[PDB]
Amino acid sequence: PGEEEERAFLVAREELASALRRDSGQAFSLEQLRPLLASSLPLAARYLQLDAARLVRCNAHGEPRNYLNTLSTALNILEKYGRNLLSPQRPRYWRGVKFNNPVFRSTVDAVQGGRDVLRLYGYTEEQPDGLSFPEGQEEPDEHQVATVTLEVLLLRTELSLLLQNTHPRQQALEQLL
Repeated sequence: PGEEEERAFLVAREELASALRRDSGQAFSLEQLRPLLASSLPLAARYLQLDAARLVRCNAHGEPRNYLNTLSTALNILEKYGRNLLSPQRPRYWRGVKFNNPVFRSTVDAVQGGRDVLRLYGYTEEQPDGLSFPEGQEEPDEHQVATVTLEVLLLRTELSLLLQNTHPRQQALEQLL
């Protein structure tokens, strides 16, 4: 894995995290994602906040066409939590997540590790039925939220590519499953 690929990787990570801070609702192209998506960098080197290998491995129950979809659905909702925390107007209720919610039950809690991703955003205080930002913390940490959101987006993107039979490393990745 070369010097140029490693440098491109980090430049992309910083550029896209900055873009998410600047305008958290914008869509990103595959071209923008390329330096993070078609690189020869190992998994442990590409995901620095999420343990992406564990998120997949722990949920690798039954048929990949199904569990990759289940993970994608959870990641979509987790990516909206991060984009909303970065938005010039955060939704009301942004400070807390309630587990007793029908969408939450069928999405984020349909995968092992879903709640821990919310913790990485800053929802670190345990509550009777959910998680919240601690009272002493006034605002989200934009750098932390943006890097987590980008990794959630990237992993959703890779899983979507595998489901579309179009991942740059589709064959090697399918053998692993």
